[PDB]
Amino acid sequence: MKYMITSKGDEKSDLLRLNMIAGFGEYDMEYDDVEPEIVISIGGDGTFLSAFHQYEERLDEIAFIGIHTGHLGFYADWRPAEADKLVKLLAKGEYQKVSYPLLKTTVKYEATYLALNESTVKSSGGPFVVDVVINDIHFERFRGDGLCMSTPSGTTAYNKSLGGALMHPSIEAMQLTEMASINNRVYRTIGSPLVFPKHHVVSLQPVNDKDFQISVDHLSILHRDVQEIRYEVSAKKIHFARFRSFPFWRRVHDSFIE
Amino acid sequence: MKYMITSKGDEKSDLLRLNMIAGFGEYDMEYDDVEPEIVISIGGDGTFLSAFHQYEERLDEIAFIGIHTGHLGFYADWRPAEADKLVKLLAKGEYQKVSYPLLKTTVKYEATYLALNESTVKSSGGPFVVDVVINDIHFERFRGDGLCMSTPSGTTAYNKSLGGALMHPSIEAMQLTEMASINNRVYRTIGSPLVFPKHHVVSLQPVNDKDFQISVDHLSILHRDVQEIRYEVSAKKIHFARFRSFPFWRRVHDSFIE
Amino acid sequence: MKYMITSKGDEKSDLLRLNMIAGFGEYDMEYDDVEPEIVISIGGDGTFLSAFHQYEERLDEIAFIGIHTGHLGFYADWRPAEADKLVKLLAKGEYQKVSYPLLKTTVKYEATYLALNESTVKSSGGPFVVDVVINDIHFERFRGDGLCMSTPSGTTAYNKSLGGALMHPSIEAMQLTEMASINNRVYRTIGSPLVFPKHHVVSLQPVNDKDFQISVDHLSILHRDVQEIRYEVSAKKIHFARFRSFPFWRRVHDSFIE
Amino acid sequence: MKYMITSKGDEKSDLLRLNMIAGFGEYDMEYDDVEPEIVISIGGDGTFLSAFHQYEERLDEIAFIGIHTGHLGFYADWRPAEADKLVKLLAKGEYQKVSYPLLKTTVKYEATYLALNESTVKSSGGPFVVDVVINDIHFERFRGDGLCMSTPSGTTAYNKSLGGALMHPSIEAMQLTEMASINNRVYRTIGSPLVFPKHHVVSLQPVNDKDFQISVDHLSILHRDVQEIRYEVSAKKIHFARFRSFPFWRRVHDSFIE
Ligand SMILES: Nc1ncnc2c1ncn2[C@@H]1O[C@H](COP(=O)(O)OP(=O)(O)OC[C@H]2O[C@@H](n3cnc4c(N)ncnc43)[C@H](OP(=O)(O)O)[C@@H]2O)[C@@H](O)[C@H]1O
Ligand SMILES: Nc1ncnc2c1ncn2[C@@H]1O[C@H](COP(=O)(O)OP(=O)(O)OC[C@H]2O[C@@H](n3cnc4c(N)ncnc43)[C@H](OP(=O)(O)O)[C@@H]2O)[C@@H](O)[C@H]1O
Ligand SMILES: Nc1ncnc2c1ncn2[C@@H]1O[C@H](COP(=O)(O)OP(=O)(O)OC[C@H]2O[C@@H](n3cnc4c(N)ncnc43)[C@H](OP(=O)(O)O)[C@@H]2O)[C@@H](O)[C@H]1O
Ligand SMILES: Nc1ncnc2c1ncn2[C@@H]1O[C@H](COP(=O)(O)OP(=O)(O)OC[C@H]2O[C@@H](n3cnc4c(N)ncnc43)[C@H](OP(=O)(O)O)[C@@H]2O)[C@@H](O)[C@H]1O
Repeated sequence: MKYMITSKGDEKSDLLRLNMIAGFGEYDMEYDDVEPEIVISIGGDGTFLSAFHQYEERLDEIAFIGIHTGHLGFYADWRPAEADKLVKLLAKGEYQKVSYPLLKTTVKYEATYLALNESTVKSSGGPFVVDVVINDIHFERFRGDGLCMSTPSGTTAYNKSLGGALMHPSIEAMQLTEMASINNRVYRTIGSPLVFPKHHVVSLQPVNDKDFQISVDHLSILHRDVQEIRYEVSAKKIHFARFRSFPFWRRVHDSFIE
Repeated sequence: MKYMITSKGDEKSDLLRLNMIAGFGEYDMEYDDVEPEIVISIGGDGTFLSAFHQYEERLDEIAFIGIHTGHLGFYADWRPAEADKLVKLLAKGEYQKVSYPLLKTTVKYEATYLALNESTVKSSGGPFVVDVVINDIHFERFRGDGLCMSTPSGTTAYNKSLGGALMHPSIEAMQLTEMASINNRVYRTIGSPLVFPKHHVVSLQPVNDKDFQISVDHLSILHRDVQEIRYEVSAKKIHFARFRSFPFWRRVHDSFIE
Repeated sequence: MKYMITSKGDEKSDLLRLNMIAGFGEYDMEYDDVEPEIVISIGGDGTFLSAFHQYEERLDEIAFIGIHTGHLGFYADWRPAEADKLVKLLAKGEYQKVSYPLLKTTVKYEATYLALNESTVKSSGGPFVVDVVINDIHFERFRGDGLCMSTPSGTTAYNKSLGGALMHPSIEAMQLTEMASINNRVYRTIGSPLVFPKHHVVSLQPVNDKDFQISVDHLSILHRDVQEIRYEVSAKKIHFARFRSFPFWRRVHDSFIE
Repeated sequence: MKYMITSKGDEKSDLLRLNMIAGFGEYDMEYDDVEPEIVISIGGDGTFLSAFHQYEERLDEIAFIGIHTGHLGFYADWRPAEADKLVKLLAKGEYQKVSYPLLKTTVKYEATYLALNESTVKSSGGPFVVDVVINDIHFERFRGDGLCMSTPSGTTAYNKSLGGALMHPSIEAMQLTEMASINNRVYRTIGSPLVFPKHHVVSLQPVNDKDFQISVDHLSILHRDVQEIRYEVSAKKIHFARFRSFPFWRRVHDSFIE
């Protein structure tokens, strides 16, 4: 089966990658980083996010696996000492596939992006003001530092820091949180995070300034002459290769509690 | 078609009820408060909640409708001046049905309850400490004032006041928020709200004291010698009779923004 | 010098107390629990709080010291292994005095209380609604679970759990936090915590129900037929005996960070 | 008495300024924008902030007054219809002076600034990580979007949006709030806002990147090769000219409640 391996690029990670490739050399298994079916990321969640965006045009044909060389990750959930056990189990399709929802962002002047964690919007100068339209209905005028739209698996990331809820990734949804909203007798936002199902469209529209810094996972690009930013749960999903039970809520406990 | 009407019990509401009954007297329509198919609540969301619990044994055979005699409600979403237009449209099944998820609570010493808004748990004295187990996995030890588990439509209620997200009620889920958790170098909770899908079981277990004040919507009962409190998305749903489009997010805007 | 010693009442604490008394038997030092000048508390912050209220009529004539037999305390800030070094240093007034502000609560039907941590107010049934008057000016109508008024040293306690700021205890102030306020288009509270200087009077007045559960540190009493609850920074202070530098912010770091 | 008048620069404000100057032409009163003793700002709080920074080298010799041509301000607290009554009362020192605390920021590579609202710190790229040192003691390592240090009168501004407490400006203090901190099992911040008295020094030190975007009220400057950012309550104060009672908490109510 075709496979490739990305590495964080420090010694630990590069050496681990070379050993797994040697381990794969003993099986009906070929290294192909153009059309892989398995993509292994070694490092952290940032390495994993890059792996994802490296191959976002072939999401339906790939199963992703992560190894965390440092502390435990949400995406990278094998340890390095289990690398040889992983090579073996992958050798004979010894695994089921789990799919997580993704977020589609569309920027109109159309540019389109997929996010596995989130996409955010901030001003370029400059005060940030946007009208927030849900399924064509004007919901609120937001004045503040910015807004964040998170996938379910992204809810443990930036979303969490903004006061958002943690959502189980089997729920096909997206979640909008505020960054430092101005609320006074005249200016009013909802305050609360908002959780949208598939097929709901959240559209952001400028009020005066039309330049925004827009982020999609790690990527951050200043966009000029924007007319609309549109968010929706993507039709596409990320597929993970799973060899044992490691439940989301256990992943959350391990990362945040002890 | 069989129908009944509950009233807040002030003059406005009682008089409105008598007029709708007179209006229904002109159609193939009989008043039955033992086996209604339509249940009309006149007053506020508290009146509507009572209507719901009055007939919780026949949820699958009833369509609920609410009229708000005061300010706009989340459940009661006709105005009184539209009462006559409502009587007419109800006369000939001129309507589609919308269903909202509900919350099952089980108290073991089994007593079982349905909630349309939420169920909460607090101590009776007395410091509140509980172990929180998700799908048999020990997730956290909670020390604080209490916990709240909200349905999607309940997310605009007590959940909102506790920092929770607002969830679209087409999402079959429940949401757990904290009330004043103690967090220090030794005591640790997740902090964030948590959103669970159907079939996930959140169980609360005592640590020392086993007496808790437990609430289910308006009802609040001191329970003694508790071994477990179990939360899950119910298999049962509340059905609403709908005569026009009034989207959830518009309902939220109207109630919280302007 | 006259002194007494309170104990948590477990073996560790009782034995430690007996040894310090034996150690004090070797100096110009007599045990008097009616008119002490030094009050030593052995246990936790709860033991220390009790020590304080045991002698609240002689606050101006007492220096308090705490020993924490378990984890580190905010009030109890010697370890047990340093008990003998403490007995020695106390023997010859080898110490400076530090004073912390306190909170005066007045309940009118007058009953008056001092708090070292905080005083809170909740309803007895029953929905909680109160008008909040600051220096005779009507500030807001609060609807929610309750309110908490914290001293500076109390800001690390319940205040912290409610979202309040941590205040350095050299600031003569009190801080009011909300518990789960209802905020909708009709009902409005400030949301933010509020920090008042000496001589500001915060008065809470009932709207309909006049029975409230009122707490002052550990004490919690249901009060009936209340007309007013009045908060102000007390004219009286708690005095601590200090033998070495242990800064507040270091105390906060040690307890909350690592 | 020497005086000058700044204007927002729209027609309402410019015309109001010309009329007050004409009104002042009838008294022992001369217009001097180099060495004024009275500085009148017409517009909003942004206009007032600019007035302040325009004359920050002569704070001890100036009394500031604000007129709000739009909605009510925290600094600008006369209405335009009362402009003629204001000209008259100013004519014969018919007024007492009120002083508010200010914030000193020092940036070391020394550049120094005064803030009436706040100073904030964010990264230039780029992840923001800083060590936070209080009175030479290492308190925490902050990872997140940034930090905000607010004066008492600034607590109704950006501080409020970040979850901070509102402080009465007679309290000589500063208040530090977090912007979106990362908190997981490894990374730890205090979370809570922190309120410091005069003479406490909060120092921020870089960990890796040494370029930061630093804001002081409206001014925002990218600073390069920073070694330290130091915050403390300034020795200097802003003086307001006061003609009638308009208490802070009433100002807060009027702006945030109704
Ligand atoms: N202010 C703030 N607070 C919290 N999170 C932020 C903030 N700013 C950015 N981020 C997050 O950082 C990532 C950028 O990715 P990256 O390239 O790694 O850059 P970074 O700035 O390095 O990411 C920040 C941290 O977030 C961790 N991370 C990434 N994804 C998750 C999920 N899904 N749950 C929990 N923790 C996660 C990541 O783990 P890792 O250490 O890589 O194993 C880092 O520890 C972005 O998608 C945001 O979600
Ligand atoms: N501290 C606090 N904060 C917020 N909400 C609380 C709090 N304590 C209780 N409650 C809520 O109050 C209800 C009890 O119902 P009730 O008999 O009406 O008693 P109440 O104490 O009267 O209810 C409190 C308010 O909550 C409103 N309410 C009820 N349901 C909702 C939903 N789904 N969204 C938004 N607002 C709602 C209700 O509307 P209404 O005025 O009836 O049209 C009241 O204005 C309970 O289910 C909780 O969700
Ligand atoms: N829901 C909730 N959250 C946070 N704190 C609460 C809550 N409910 C009550 N409390 C606090 O608990 C105390 C009651 O005192 P007690 O008799 O000990 O009862 P408890 O319920 O045991 O107190 C709760 C905890 O608060 C600790 N505590 C007490 N004072 C402080 C200060 N000043 N800073 C930090 N931590 C503190 C105390 O330390 P300790 O363990 O005694 O050394 C306990 O760990 C009360 O004054 C409140 O401030
Ligand atoms: N994200 C976010 N949330 C809240 N406040 C922010 C935010 N970003 C910047 N700001 C504040 O905006 C100011 C910048 O001043 P400005 O030139 O006016 O620019 P702006 O971006 O226009 O200021 C934002 C708003 O803050 C108001 N403001 C200014 N000072 C105060 C105080 N002390 N209390 C309450 N409200 C206040 C001001 O009133 P005004 O309308 O001028 O009468 C504006 O309505 C800065 O000092 C921050 O405190």
